[PDB]
Amino acid sequence: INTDTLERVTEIFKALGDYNRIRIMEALSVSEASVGHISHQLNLSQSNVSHQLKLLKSVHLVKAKRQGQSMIYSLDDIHVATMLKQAIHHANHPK
Amino acid sequence: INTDTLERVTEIFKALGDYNRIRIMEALSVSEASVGHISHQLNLSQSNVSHQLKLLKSVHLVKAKRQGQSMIYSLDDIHVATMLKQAIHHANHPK
Ligand SMILES: [Cl-]
Ligand SMILES: [Cl-]
Ligand SMILES: [Cl-]
Ligand SMILES: [Cl-]
Ligand SMILES: [Zn+2]
Ligand SMILES: [Zn+2]
Repeated sequence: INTDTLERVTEIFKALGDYNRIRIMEALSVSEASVGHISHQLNLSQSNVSHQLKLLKSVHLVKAKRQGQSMIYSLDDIHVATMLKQAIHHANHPK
Repeated sequence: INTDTLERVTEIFKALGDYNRIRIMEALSVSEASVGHISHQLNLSQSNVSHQLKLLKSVHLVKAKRQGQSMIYSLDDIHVATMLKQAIHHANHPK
């Protein structure tokens, strides 16, 4: 399949090969949330979390939507949710 | 969720952040196959393909099964298949 495609896939997985980015993604899989709420959940700086989310948004793994007086991040779409959830499933069984 | 877990997840995604490993995985998503058959499909050395498959087997993304006089590699299980297919889906639509 296409080279522009299999390159976008590698930048997606590349982006996911980082422990705190995975922690951010897995939190978002529970609930969309603001940068402040995420940094509180994970005990990371708002500066650090914001930087990571823009990296993730760069490869279309997260998106950001104004809601009221907050900027709310979410997993981009159902593909991202399913991909992450299957990965965690696989990491948690034997063989 | 657990640190042994979210570390196994990062090594999975880490392992997938490589163009030829993705090409190998995507070929296997079409059909299980021997090292020779893969290296022919992809025009890569058998030495290179074998090295990559042992890396992938290390993080339980592929498995290897004797069948007749051949050693056949496959995607480990349905979780891996779904994860890869969702990633490629996501890479191929807009927004
Ligand atoms: Cl939500
Ligand atoms: Cl922005
Ligand atoms: Cl098959
Ligand atoms: Cl072996
Ligand atoms: Zn599995
Ligand atoms: Zn998608």
